[PDB]
Amino acid sequence: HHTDPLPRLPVPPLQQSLDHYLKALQPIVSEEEWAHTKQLVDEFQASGGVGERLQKGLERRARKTENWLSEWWLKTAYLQYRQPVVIYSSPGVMLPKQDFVDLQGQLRFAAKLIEGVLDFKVMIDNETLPVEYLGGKPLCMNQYYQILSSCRVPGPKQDTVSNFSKTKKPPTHITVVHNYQFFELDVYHSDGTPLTADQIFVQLEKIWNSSLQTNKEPVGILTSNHRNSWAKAYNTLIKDKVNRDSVRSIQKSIFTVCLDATMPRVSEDVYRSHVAGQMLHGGGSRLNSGNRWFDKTLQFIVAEDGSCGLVYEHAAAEGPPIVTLLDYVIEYTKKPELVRSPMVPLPMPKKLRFNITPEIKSDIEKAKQNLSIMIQDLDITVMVFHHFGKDFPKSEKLSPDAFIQMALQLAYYRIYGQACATYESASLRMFHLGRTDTIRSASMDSLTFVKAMDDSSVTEHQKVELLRKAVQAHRGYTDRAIRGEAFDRHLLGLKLQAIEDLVSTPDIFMDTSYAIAMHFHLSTSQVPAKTDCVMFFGPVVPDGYGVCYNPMEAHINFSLSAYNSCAETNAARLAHYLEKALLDMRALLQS
Repeated sequence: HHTDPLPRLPVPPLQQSLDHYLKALQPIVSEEEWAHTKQLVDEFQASGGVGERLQKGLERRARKTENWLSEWWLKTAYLQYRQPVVIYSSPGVMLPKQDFVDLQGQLRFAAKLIEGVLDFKVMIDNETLPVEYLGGKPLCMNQYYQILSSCRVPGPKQDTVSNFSKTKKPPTHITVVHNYQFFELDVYHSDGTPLTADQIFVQLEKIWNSSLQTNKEPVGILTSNHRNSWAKAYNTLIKDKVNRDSVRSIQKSIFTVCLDATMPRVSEDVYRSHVAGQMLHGGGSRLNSGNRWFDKTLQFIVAEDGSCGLVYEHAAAEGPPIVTLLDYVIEYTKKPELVRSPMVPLPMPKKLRFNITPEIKSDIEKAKQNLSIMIQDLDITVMVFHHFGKDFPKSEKLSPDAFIQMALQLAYYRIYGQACATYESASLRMFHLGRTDTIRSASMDSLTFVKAMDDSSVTEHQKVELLRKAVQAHRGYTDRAIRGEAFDRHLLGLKLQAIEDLVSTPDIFMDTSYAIAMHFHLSTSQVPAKTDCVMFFGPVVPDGYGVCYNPMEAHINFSLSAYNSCAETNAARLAHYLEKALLDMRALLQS
């Protein structure tokens, strides 16, 4: 017995997407660039033209696949993306600081966290995970079944992803890494029952004491390099039988727990921002960066000082499902243990050794150098907006997410003096195997709003009208995007369909306007969670920002990133303007 299958991802009508595209370009391209683009768009959609041919191609594809976009998206967005996954692909999450003060407290928490994941896994293994709903409609739960017991695998041309959860005899162990040393930890007894918290704690003590050495080679840091470099080093690494066995154990593990060293001197108010760095990239070659396996889909991180969080491989899922799993786990850690497994002898967790040769050492050194450059160029800040959360916008009958997005547009305009291509993730989970699509936060309504907000010749009454119009318009774009009515994925599809049809790239995609539209100076995402956490990721362009937030009832946790190589961007500065924009908007509405 089961409810009806989810609707299939739709292909939107050609003219609808093209009209929306032209409207989204208006505030971020010049008048002449727009005029030229309109010409190209009309050429593209002319009767009997290229556009209609590609459109029929996608409609055909939708009739022959479970989701016309799923395979293409996984391939183009992740598997064929060759930049390192660290910072540029794998999002990190920071949890509230834990109160443990000694090793006992640290390991008790790590054990509870582990037990929590195994509890969640009961639903994955039995396919009994409850279906989530949005606006009365069921959502696809496929992403949740890709998180555990999975791992990305480097390839010379493109990467692949392995999921061992439904094999003949699925893995029964996690992997724990401490001071760069990996250990295979069975978390189920011979009869298939769990280890309980007490038993896991006992095993973690053994692992801890078996890895006190701090001068081992950080083999794991190899996973942080450019995908072509890692594919090369990976092939070399697994030539040795022992190395291959160790790599296989790591790849097959349910998940990985990283027992981190405490970061450098605090340096005061920059504590939260530095911990975010620890969760996203590890902090450095001499830190915590080698205490990982970035190909692993799920890595939980627990440091000695109480700083905790996770970093996940992006090919498997989106932010919302990841933090939902996190919420479940954290909630579990707060409940009292009800049943302790019978006391029985426990084996010694197996240390996964690596035989290092000069070649491998050389690859390790190159990986350390590459990552150092990456980390030094990352500018990340975390800001807790304590003034209000979802409560205020709701009291004004405005969508909190749309309110926040318009505040960001205002902050950006106040710094730059112009609007910019902006991306906000939309979840397509109402559809079978749906992932994401784009919400275009920069619009003519948002532009009109930001231009009038600080104009002393405009009445307070008109500023309020323009503000509400921009917020409501954004919410409109949001709701349509979630219903599969946006246009960005559709345009990508038409582009990929042309490749499959052996036709040259249509002019609309080689147009200056499209380049501008796809160059997101602001790439954003709302990732709500019950736990007071925050997610973060690096910008998608050298001169852009990455902005992520978790709106709570009375406050909002924000994450903002930028690259130091671009002198025009600064995360802390944008954060400051964002804080004032939010406050100014509340002040205007409340008057």
